[PDB]
Amino acid sequence: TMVGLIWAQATSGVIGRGGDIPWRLPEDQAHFREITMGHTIVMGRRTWDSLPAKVRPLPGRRNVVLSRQADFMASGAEVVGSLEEALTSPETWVIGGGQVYALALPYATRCEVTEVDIGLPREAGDALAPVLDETWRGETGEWRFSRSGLRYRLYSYHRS
Ligand SMILES: NC(=O)c1ccc[n+]([C@@H]2O[C@H](COP(=O)([O-])OP(=O)(O)OC[C@H]3O[C@@H](n4cnc5c(N)ncnc54)[C@H](OP(=O)(O)O)[C@@H]3O)[C@@H](O)[C@H]2O)c1
Ligand SMILES: Cc1nc(C(F)(F)F)c(C(=O)O)cc1-c1nc(-c2ccccc2)cs1
Repeated sequence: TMVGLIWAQATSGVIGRGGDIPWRLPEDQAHFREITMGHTIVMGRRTWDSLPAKVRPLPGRRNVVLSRQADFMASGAEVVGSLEEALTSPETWVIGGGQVYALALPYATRCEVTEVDIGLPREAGDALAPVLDETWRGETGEWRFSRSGLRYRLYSYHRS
Protein backbone atom coordinates (compact mmCIF):
# COMPACT_ATOMS: atom_id res chain seq x y z
CA THR A 1 0.00 0.00 0.00
CA MET A 2 1.31 3.42 -0.96
CA VAL A 3 -0.10 6.94 -1.09
CA GLY A 4 1.01 9.60 -3.54
CA LEU A 5 -0.02 13.25 -3.93
CA ILE A 6 -0.32 14.96 -7.31
CA TRP A 7 -0.93 18.70 -7.67
CA ALA A 8 -0.05 21.82 -9.63
CA GLN A 9 0.91 25.10 -7.95
CA ALA A 10 1.81 28.64 -8.84
CA THR A 11 5.18 29.78 -7.49
CA SER A 12 3.27 31.42 -4.62
CA GLY A 13 1.95 28.04 -3.51
CA VAL A 14 -1.62 28.86 -4.58
CA ILE A 15 -3.48 25.83 -5.93
CA GLY A 16 -7.10 27.05 -5.98
CA ARG A 17 -9.32 30.10 -5.78
CA GLY A 18 -13.07 30.57 -6.05
CA GLY A 19 -13.70 26.85 -6.37
CA ASP A 20 -11.50 26.53 -9.46
CA ILE A 21 -7.84 26.35 -10.47
CA PRO A 22 -6.71 29.83 -11.59
CA TRP A 23 -4.82 28.67 -14.71
CA ARG A 24 -5.05 26.05 -17.46
CA LEU A 25 -2.28 23.65 -18.53
CA PRO A 26 -3.70 21.28 -21.15
CA GLU A 27 -0.38 19.57 -21.92
CA ASP A 28 -0.08 18.23 -18.38
CA GLN A 29 -3.22 16.10 -18.73
CA ALA A 30 -1.11 13.27 -20.17
CA HIS A 31 1.08 13.28 -17.05
CA PHE A 32 -1.96 13.34 -14.74
CA ARG A 33 -3.40 10.36 -16.62
CA GLU A 34 -0.10 8.45 -16.68
CA ILE A 35 0.25 8.79 -12.91
CA THR A 36 -3.35 8.08 -11.91
CA MET A 37 -4.83 5.75 -14.55
CA GLY A 38 -5.92 2.38 -13.19
CA HIS A 39 -5.46 3.40 -9.54
CA THR A 40 -7.61 4.76 -6.75
CA ILE A 41 -7.92 8.55 -6.69
CA VAL A 42 -8.99 10.33 -3.50
CA MET A 43 -10.29 13.87 -3.41
CA GLY A 44 -12.05 16.24 -1.06
CA ARG A 45 -15.73 16.90 -1.60
CA ARG A 46 -15.08 20.45 -2.84
CA THR A 47 -12.72 19.14 -5.51
CA TRP A 48 -15.33 16.57 -6.60
CA ASP A 49 -17.86 19.40 -6.91
CA SER A 50 -15.39 21.32 -9.10
CA LEU A 51 -15.09 18.57 -11.73
CA PRO A 52 -17.07 19.22 -14.92
CA ALA A 53 -19.87 16.69 -15.33
CA LYS A 54 -18.12 15.26 -18.41
CA VAL A 55 -15.32 13.92 -16.20
CA ARG A 56 -17.26 13.29 -12.99
CA PRO A 57 -16.17 10.61 -12.18
CA LEU A 58 -12.71 10.65 -13.76
CA PRO A 59 -12.73 7.67 -16.16
CA GLY A 60 -10.51 4.64 -15.69
CA ARG A 61 -9.86 5.25 -11.99
CA ARG A 62 -11.59 4.23 -8.78
CA ASN A 63 -12.95 7.60 -7.57
CA VAL A 64 -13.18 8.16 -3.80
CA VAL A 65 -14.53 11.35 -2.19
CA LEU A 66 -13.89 12.42 1.41
CA SER A 67 -16.78 14.03 3.28
CA ARG A 68 -18.00 14.32 6.84
CA GLN A 69 -21.60 14.50 5.60
CA ALA A 70 -23.55 11.32 6.30
CA ASP A 71 -24.94 9.89 3.05
CA PHE A 72 -23.68 12.62 0.76
CA MET A 73 -24.38 11.39 -2.78
CA ALA A 74 -21.45 11.40 -5.21
CA SER A 75 -22.75 9.47 -8.20
CA GLY A 76 -19.70 7.71 -9.62
CA ALA A 77 -17.57 7.85 -6.47
CA GLU A 78 -17.38 6.05 -3.15
CA VAL A 79 -17.87 8.51 -0.30
CA VAL A 80 -15.82 7.84 2.84
CA GLY A 81 -15.63 9.68 6.14
CA SER A 82 -11.89 9.32 6.77
CA LEU A 83 -8.81 9.25 4.58
CA GLU A 84 -7.72 5.92 6.05
CA GLU A 85 -10.96 4.26 4.86
CA ALA A 86 -9.90 5.03 1.28
CA LEU A 87 -6.47 3.33 1.49
CA THR A 88 -7.42 -0.19 0.45
CA SER A 89 -5.69 -0.58 -2.95
CA PRO A 90 -1.95 -0.94 -3.68
CA GLU A 91 -1.65 2.63 -5.03
CA THR A 92 -3.76 5.61 -3.99
CA TRP A 93 -3.30 9.06 -5.54
CA VAL A 94 -4.62 12.08 -3.64
CA ILE A 95 -5.74 14.60 -6.27
CA GLY A 96 -6.79 17.51 -4.04
CA GLY A 97 -7.70 19.88 -2.74
CA GLY A 98 -5.89 21.97 -0.13
CA GLN A 99 -7.46 20.35 2.94
CA VAL A 100 -7.01 16.80 1.68
CA TYR A 101 -3.37 17.32 0.65
CA ALA A 102 -2.62 18.51 4.19
CA LEU A 103 -4.43 15.49 5.63
CA ALA A 104 -2.66 13.01 3.35
CA LEU A 105 0.91 14.34 3.37
CA PRO A 106 1.99 12.27 6.44
CA TYR A 107 0.94 9.09 4.63
CA ALA A 108 2.57 9.94 1.31
CA THR A 109 5.75 8.48 -0.17
CA ARG A 110 5.50 10.18 -3.60
CA CYS A 111 4.65 13.70 -4.72
CA GLU A 112 4.22 14.67 -8.37
CA VAL A 113 4.17 18.48 -8.32
CA THR A 114 3.77 20.69 -11.39
CA GLU A 115 5.11 24.19 -10.81
CA VAL A 116 3.53 26.88 -13.00
CA ASP A 117 5.64 30.01 -13.61
CA ILE A 118 2.91 32.53 -12.78
CA GLY A 119 3.04 35.12 -10.01
CA LEU A 120 -0.44 34.58 -8.58
CA PRO A 121 -0.14 36.46 -5.26
CA ARG A 122 -2.00 34.83 -2.39
CA GLU A 123 -5.40 36.19 -1.42
CA ALA A 124 -7.69 35.48 1.51
CA GLY A 125 -9.44 32.15 1.12
CA ASP A 126 -7.01 30.61 -1.37
CA ALA A 127 -6.29 26.91 -1.21
CA LEU A 128 -2.54 26.35 -0.79
CA ALA A 129 -0.13 23.51 -1.51
CA PRO A 130 1.51 21.53 1.30
CA VAL A 131 5.25 21.91 1.92
CA LEU A 132 7.68 19.00 1.66
CA ASP A 133 10.33 18.64 4.36
CA GLU A 134 13.89 17.33 3.96
CA THR A 135 12.73 13.70 4.13
CA TRP A 136 11.94 13.93 0.39
CA ARG A 137 14.31 13.42 -2.54
CA GLY A 138 13.95 13.55 -6.30
CA GLU A 139 14.50 15.83 -9.26
CA THR A 140 13.17 19.00 -10.82
CA GLY A 141 12.42 18.59 -14.50
CA GLU A 142 13.28 20.92 -17.32
CA TRP A 143 11.00 23.79 -18.21
CA ARG A 144 8.21 23.03 -20.67
CA PHE A 145 6.01 25.50 -22.55
CA SER A 146 2.22 25.40 -22.61
CA ARG A 147 0.08 26.79 -25.41
CA SER A 148 -1.61 28.75 -22.61
CA GLY A 149 1.49 30.97 -22.62
CA LEU A 150 2.90 29.67 -19.34
CA ARG A 151 6.02 27.66 -18.67
CA TYR A 152 5.90 24.82 -16.17
CA ARG A 153 8.07 22.04 -14.78
CA LEU A 154 7.62 18.76 -12.91
CA TYR A 155 9.05 17.93 -9.49
CA SER A 156 9.02 14.17 -8.93
CA TYR A 157 9.81 13.51 -5.27
CA HIS A 158 9.71 10.42 -3.08
CA ARG A 159 10.68 9.02 0.31
CA SER A 160 10.52 5.77 2.24
N1 LIG B 1 -3.46 20.79 -8.50
C1 LIG B 1 -4.33 21.86 -8.23
O1 LIG B 1 -4.01 23.00 -8.47
C2 LIG B 1 -5.64 21.44 -7.67
C3 LIG B 1 -6.06 19.96 -7.76
C4 LIG B 1 -7.35 19.67 -6.95
C5 LIG B 1 -8.19 20.83 -6.43
N2 LIG B 1 -7.74 22.18 -6.60
C6 LIG B 1 -8.53 23.33 -6.16
O2 LIG B 1 -8.47 23.23 -4.64
C7 LIG B 1 -9.74 23.97 -4.19
C8 LIG B 1 -10.45 22.93 -3.20
O3 LIG B 1 -9.58 22.71 -2.10
P1 LIG B 1 -10.23 22.86 -0.60
O4 LIG B 1 -9.13 22.80 0.42
O5 LIG B 1 -11.10 24.09 -0.54
O6 LIG B 1 -11.27 21.63 -0.44
P2 LIG B 1 -11.02 20.03 -0.65
O7 LIG B 1 -9.76 19.58 0.08
O8 LIG B 1 -11.13 19.67 -2.08
O9 LIG B 1 -12.40 19.48 0.09
C9 LIG B 1 -12.66 19.89 1.45
C10 LIG B 1 -13.82 19.06 1.97
O10 LIG B 1 -13.22 17.59 2.12
C11 LIG B 1 -13.86 17.03 3.17
N3 LIG B 1 -12.91 16.75 4.24
C12 LIG B 1 -11.88 17.58 4.44
N4 LIG B 1 -11.21 17.10 5.48
C13 LIG B 1 -11.83 15.99 5.91
C14 LIG B 1 -11.58 15.11 6.92
N5 LIG B 1 -10.65 14.80 8.03
N6 LIG B 1 -12.39 14.08 7.10
C15 LIG B 1 -13.46 13.88 6.31
N7 LIG B 1 -13.72 14.74 5.30
C16 LIG B 1 -12.89 15.78 5.14
C17 LIG B 1 -14.90 18.03 3.66
O11 LIG B 1 -16.03 17.76 2.96
P3 LIG B 1 -17.53 18.04 3.62
O12 LIG B 1 -17.63 19.54 3.75
O13 LIG B 1 -18.51 17.49 2.63
O14 LIG B 1 -17.59 17.39 4.98
C18 LIG B 1 -14.22 19.35 3.18
O15 LIG B 1 -15.20 20.47 3.20
C19 LIG B 1 -10.41 24.24 -5.25
O16 LIG B 1 -10.13 25.61 -5.67
C20 LIG B 1 -9.78 23.27 -6.42
O17 LIG B 1 -10.07 23.83 -7.76
C21 LIG B 1 -6.50 22.49 -7.13
C1 LIG C 1 -11.52 17.72 -18.86
C2 LIG C 1 -10.72 16.56 -18.26
N1 LIG C 1 -10.55 15.61 -19.14
C3 LIG C 1 -9.89 14.47 -18.91
C4 LIG C 1 -9.82 13.51 -20.09
F1 LIG C 1 -10.94 12.54 -19.86
F2 LIG C 1 -10.11 14.39 -21.26
F3 LIG C 1 -8.49 12.93 -20.22
C5 LIG C 1 -9.32 14.23 -17.65
C6 LIG C 1 -8.55 12.96 -17.28
O1 LIG C 1 -8.95 11.89 -17.78
O2 LIG C 1 -7.55 12.89 -16.52
C7 LIG C 1 -9.46 15.20 -16.67
C8 LIG C 1 -10.17 16.42 -16.95
C9 LIG C 1 -10.29 17.37 -15.90
N2 LIG C 1 -9.69 17.15 -14.71
C10 LIG C 1 -9.86 18.12 -13.73
C11 LIG C 1 -9.30 18.07 -12.44
C12 LIG C 1 -9.54 19.13 -11.52
C13 LIG C 1 -8.95 19.00 -10.24
C14 LIG C 1 -8.18 17.92 -9.88
C15 LIG C 1 -7.97 16.91 -10.79
C16 LIG C 1 -8.52 16.96 -12.07
C17 LIG C 1 -10.65 19.13 -14.16
S1 LIG C 1 -11.15 18.86 -15.78
